[PDB]
Amino acid sequence: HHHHHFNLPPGNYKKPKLLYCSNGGHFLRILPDGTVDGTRDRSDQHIQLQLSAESVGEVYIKSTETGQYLCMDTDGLLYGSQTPNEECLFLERLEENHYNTYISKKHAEKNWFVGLKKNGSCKRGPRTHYGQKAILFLPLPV
Repeated sequence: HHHHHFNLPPGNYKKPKLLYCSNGGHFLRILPDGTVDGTRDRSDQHIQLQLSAESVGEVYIKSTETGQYLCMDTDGLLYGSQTPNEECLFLERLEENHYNTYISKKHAEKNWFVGLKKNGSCKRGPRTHYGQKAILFLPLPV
């Protein structure tokens, strides 16, 4: 069944985290209106994320500030949703024995990842793939 590996990162979901991406040095953010992107401002109140498990390897990425869920639509674009749906689950995996990568479960077979461009804007599912800097995240303490 699995279309991807199962190397899992060290860590827990006990506390929220910040999802930092080295590509351009941004923190993934889920704005109030549902907008998803990144920002370099560590003080931003919409970058604090609480992850939680579903099945092993699966996570929900929720904004602690606004209760919103990260989702990826059928075109590969990320957005914030009020409640969970059939497109808010992601496969949390280790990558390069160090970073964390988030793959859209629903679109696992397409190799669609959560990613941030160098300019701070989100990547489109179809424009991401293994080996990109934009898909590498480091979960940091708030």
